[PDB]
Amino acid sequence: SEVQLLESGGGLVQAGDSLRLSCAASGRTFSAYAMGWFRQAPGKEREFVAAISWSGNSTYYADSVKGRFTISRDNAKNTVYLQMNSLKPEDTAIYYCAARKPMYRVDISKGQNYDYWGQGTQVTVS
Amino acid sequence: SEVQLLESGGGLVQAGDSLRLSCAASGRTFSAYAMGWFRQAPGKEREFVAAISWSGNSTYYADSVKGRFTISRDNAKNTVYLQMNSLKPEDTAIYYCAARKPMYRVDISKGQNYDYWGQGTQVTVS
Repeated sequence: SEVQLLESGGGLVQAGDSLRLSCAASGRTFSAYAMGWFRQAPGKEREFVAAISWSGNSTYYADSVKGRFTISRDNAKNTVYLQMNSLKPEDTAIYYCAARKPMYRVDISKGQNYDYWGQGTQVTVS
Repeated sequence: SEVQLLESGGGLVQAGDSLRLSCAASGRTFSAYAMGWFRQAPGKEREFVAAISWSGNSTYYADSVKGRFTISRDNAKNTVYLQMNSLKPEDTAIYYCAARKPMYRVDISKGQNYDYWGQGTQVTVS
């Protein structure tokens, strides 16, 4: 079995706006997983955005979003959130949520260390 | 002192409300330091609340407040913030912002590892 992940909240927004993305887990218990957001811009490779420990007691951000984005989770609702403030055109991307087992202390910024992925939600900043 | 800290935003709130505290700095600016928030109520030991790293790319939270509180920093405005959602009467306390010179690996949840402290702002949750 696999955790199933479904991202939501993407759409078209204007430069300077905020947008909150969310990812709902099913199939498997969400508190069993540490979570990460990644994003892929048009024509580029996927890149790390943010990560949160299984309980939500520790977060980590890429330098390109720190201070503007906040990752959080609510395990009692199987949801992890990415609050994006002060958006710019360069933040245009498909945004993915990924899950990994906390068993292994890894480079939490590398997608290869995550085991399960959502389908992506697209965000377009004009 | 190298740096003096002054917190604001406390007050009386109803359970379930939110509040954002802030801390201002004079002397050396916040950009030189890692920061944390602590709290203490009469008759109780001082408790660690949240920490933010020197560069602002990592945060760490006590289990008592994870998922409800967010620590952030705005160097340009020389300010650190603690956003508190879903407040409970157990949250009532004087909240203190502390600074640490970011030179060594230490336990960021221990007040003894901090170097500079504000005067505190009182939060009361009915």
